[PDB]
Amino acid sequence: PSQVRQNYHQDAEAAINRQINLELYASYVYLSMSCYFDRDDVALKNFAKYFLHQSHEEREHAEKLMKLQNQRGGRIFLQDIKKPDRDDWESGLNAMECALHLEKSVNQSLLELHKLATDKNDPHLCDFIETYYLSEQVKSIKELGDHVTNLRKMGAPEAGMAEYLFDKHTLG
Amino acid sequence: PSQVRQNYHQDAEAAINRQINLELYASYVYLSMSCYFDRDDVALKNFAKYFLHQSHEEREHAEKLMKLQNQRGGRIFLQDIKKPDRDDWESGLNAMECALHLEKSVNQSLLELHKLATDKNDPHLCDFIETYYLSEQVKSIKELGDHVTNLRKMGAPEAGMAEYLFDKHTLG
Amino acid sequence: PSQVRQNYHQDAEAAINRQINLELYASYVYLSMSCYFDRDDVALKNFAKYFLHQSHEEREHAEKLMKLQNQRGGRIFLQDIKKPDRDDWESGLNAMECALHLEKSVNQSLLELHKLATDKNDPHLCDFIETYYLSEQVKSIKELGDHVTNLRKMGAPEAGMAEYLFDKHTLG
Amino acid sequence: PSQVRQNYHQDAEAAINRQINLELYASYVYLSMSCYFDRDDVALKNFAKYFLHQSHEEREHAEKLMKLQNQRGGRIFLQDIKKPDRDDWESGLNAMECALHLEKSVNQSLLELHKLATDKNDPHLCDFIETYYLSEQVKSIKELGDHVTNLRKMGAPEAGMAEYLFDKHTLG
Amino acid sequence: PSQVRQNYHQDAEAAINRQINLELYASYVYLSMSCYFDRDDVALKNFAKYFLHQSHEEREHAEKLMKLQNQRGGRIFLQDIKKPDRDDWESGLNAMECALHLEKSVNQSLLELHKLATDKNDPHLCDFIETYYLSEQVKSIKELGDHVTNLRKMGAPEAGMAEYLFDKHTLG
Amino acid sequence: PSQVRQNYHQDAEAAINRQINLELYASYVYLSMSCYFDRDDVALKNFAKYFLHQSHEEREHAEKLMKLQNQRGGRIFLQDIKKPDRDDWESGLNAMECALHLEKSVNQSLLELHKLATDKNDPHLCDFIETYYLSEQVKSIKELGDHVTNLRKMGAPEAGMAEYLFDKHTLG
Ligand code: NA
Ligand code: NA
Ligand code: NA
Ligand code: NA
Ligand code: NA
Ligand code: NA
Repeated sequence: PSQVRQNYHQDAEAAINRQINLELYASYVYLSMSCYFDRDDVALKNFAKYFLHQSHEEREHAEKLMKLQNQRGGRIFLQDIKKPDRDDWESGLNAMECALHLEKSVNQSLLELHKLATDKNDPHLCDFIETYYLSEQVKSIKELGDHVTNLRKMGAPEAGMAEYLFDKHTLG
Repeated sequence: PSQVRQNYHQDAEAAINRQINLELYASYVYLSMSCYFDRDDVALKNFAKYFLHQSHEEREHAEKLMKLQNQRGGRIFLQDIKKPDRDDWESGLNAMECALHLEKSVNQSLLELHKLATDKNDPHLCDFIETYYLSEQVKSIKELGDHVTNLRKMGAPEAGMAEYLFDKHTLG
Repeated sequence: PSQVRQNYHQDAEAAINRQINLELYASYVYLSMSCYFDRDDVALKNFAKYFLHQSHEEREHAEKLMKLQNQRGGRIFLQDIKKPDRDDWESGLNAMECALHLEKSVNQSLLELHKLATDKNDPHLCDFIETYYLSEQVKSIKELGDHVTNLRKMGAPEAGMAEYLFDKHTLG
Repeated sequence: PSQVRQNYHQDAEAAINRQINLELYASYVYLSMSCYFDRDDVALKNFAKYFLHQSHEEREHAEKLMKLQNQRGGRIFLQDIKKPDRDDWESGLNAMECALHLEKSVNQSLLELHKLATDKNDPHLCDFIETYYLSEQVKSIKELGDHVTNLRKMGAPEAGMAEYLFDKHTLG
Repeated sequence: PSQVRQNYHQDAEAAINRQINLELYASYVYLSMSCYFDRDDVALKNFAKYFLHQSHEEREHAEKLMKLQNQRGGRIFLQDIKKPDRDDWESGLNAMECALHLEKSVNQSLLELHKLATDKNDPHLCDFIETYYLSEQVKSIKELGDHVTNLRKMGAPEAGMAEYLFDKHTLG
Repeated sequence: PSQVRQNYHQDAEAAINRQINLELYASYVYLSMSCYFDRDDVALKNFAKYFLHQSHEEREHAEKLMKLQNQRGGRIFLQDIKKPDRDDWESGLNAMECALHLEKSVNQSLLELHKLATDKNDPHLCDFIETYYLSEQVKSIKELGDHVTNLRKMGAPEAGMAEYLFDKHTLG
């Protein structure tokens, strides 16, 4: 084992590698969404900026897990980053709804990771997940839920001004 | 076609999508290298920082191509980002040599993209590639070649102090 | 020939003179649009400001071509600047759509100029066009396409608040 | 009629449209002169700058008339901007003499516009012309007359140093 | 081949070496001219300063080509820098005329280099030449043409005050 | 003779012209060395910078002699600047050793020039040489000797880290 490794179960190391991939995947999904909103036929710059920021955030999340993996003496094993499920994200509302789904999926994975950490009596990993991931996820989910709610209430996407004005006032 | 599209051949659009993937792939390779140097049994923080910066740069390169694709009215089609060929990059020198190979490969792809742009009489794309990609690549290749040279001359990796001191003095 | 003239084909000189006229024409079209939005019965001040700025930009484009013509030892031959096709531009959306058409037309002329420059092996002129004109055009076309998209989505011009709010939020 | 229109005779509206065209024409003439002085075989940069500034000033004059037309509820009708009478302006002195002629012509048109405004009992228009146009014209005419005088006295254009030194000392 | 070399034809490498020599030669010619104007029997300090600056600029041009050669993995091969054709440059006008000839000659060489780069499908080199050399040359040629024009118009060199005053007002 | 010439022997004027050429030659040699260290397979940036600075210094030395020649009413006669003896300078140590040889050669020439000045009872020239050249040379020779010593002691060039570390610590 790594000279630093202590109380770091192989199952945790594997789960962290999986989580890294998921974070990178989420980054890629958000990048896809950002690019969609930059299309000339979509042209919602603040949706684009929002999702680009999310993409960058997810990359940071992945990098922080990579740092954790090395800190604990695990070994990072990267996997392909799968392309997002869609190229065309349909609408600001649909993208926000998909983002919410993605964030909940990531959260579910983090909760499973936390359960694993607890099961393996790895409090450092538990704490790491709780501290840096779970609160962030809850905040993200709430924010996306709020965005979805607002867009839906505003009549998006059928109401043409809804996404535009949400783009300006909420995302701008 | 997109309302903005003008003089943008489908072959160029496809080539740009391929280049986006290659840039994202290069980003991922450099991320892999960065993580390797952050291993406790490698522990070259400035190599890690160097490659992380390269990873971020490659992502920026990809994002700029995505912006180009949308600016020209092409449509971004993302593909899986393949995992890097290696998890273990062996040494600072070997990583720099692999980086040089990667950069030359990316450069070759950009040169092919430029040839395509010239062939399709797409001077905007030609100019974009020349302006933002080809000079950057040449600079990157030269810098990596310089690093490789220096590491080799210093006796890396067999000479234990070579990578350490290169990490401090060239990359620090 | 002019003492400075070198590698500057008469066909290029002529094409540049034509481009100057086209830029001045575009300036005039945008001035027409600006004035339209300043009508009391239209009263979209930020559309007016947008198009006035475009008018000024096009004049700058023309002046830069005039500077090029003299720099290369060609001789500027001015022609009448034709009045714009319309006095009444109908709506913010219609003006933006017409602007997009105009910009694409100007771009097409620049692409033809670039082809001529390449054909005459005039790399200075090629570079000048690429550097100062083609990227600007692509950006302009994309921006107008984005504006058109947004106005259309917002329901312009039938939806009374669309142009108003676009005027405030996008153009203000 | 326009909801704002009050005491604005159709003849005034027409005269203003004519004046707009004349100002734009004057702008174009001065642009032509500026370009001439930027020729490598003329190369009087401060003459070029002087006339370019005049061109910009005339454009501003036209824009201010357009603003007036809209303020009064008239409708701007643009016409072709005729090319200047000359491509080659011969000399700094000849250009200044032609500028003086042009300015006097513009002044004459403004005086006719003022007479029309007085005839139609349009004191706002009278005041506008007096305030923003007639004093400017007199100043411009005097300045050009002064320049012509000085250039003539200096021996322009036959005395080779005259235009050069006038360019440096009066226009620089 | 050099580890960095990619898409860099030997003919380009040779042409770059030739261009380096030509730039160094031009530097030397301008140094010769500068020294001439510093003679007590010529004593035009701003002509001297002008040409000295040009000499330094040409050296920078040569150094930038040397940097390019190394960046692309070519090898610099220096040749003798031939002495200038003249020790005595006769007059400010004659020097400016000779400078114009030299600049056009350098430009012609750069155009040939660009043609070679295009022929060898070396867009990096093409871009480098266009970006850093061809626009600079056109500007230089125009500036020298302007100087020649002005000196000729002022009556140089027979008119004793022409060079003196040009030295003060244009070059000072 | 020149109106300023006083106590300036033709032999001194000739010797100064020879010295100018030698300084320009030394400049060129150092430029050659600088370029060598910028090769990707050498890649010692601070050696490159060191020699480039020396090249610039030698050019300044030449220019100062040119100024002297004109100040004394001699006439500068330039000669070809011969290419350096080598394209490949082998190593940092070998370049420093060659630089030392070159500097000693230049010093020897300056000493001969001083002897000539003393022989011709030209104290201004003697003083000029002593003041601006001889102390500089001694300093340069000592500095290069120190560099050679250090590189030799460090085990250059066989000891791979020697040039690297000297580049960083002494030249950086
Ligand atoms: Na995340
Ligand atoms: Na890249
Ligand atoms: Na334009
Ligand atoms: Na006017
Ligand atoms: Na040059
Ligand atoms: Na020296």
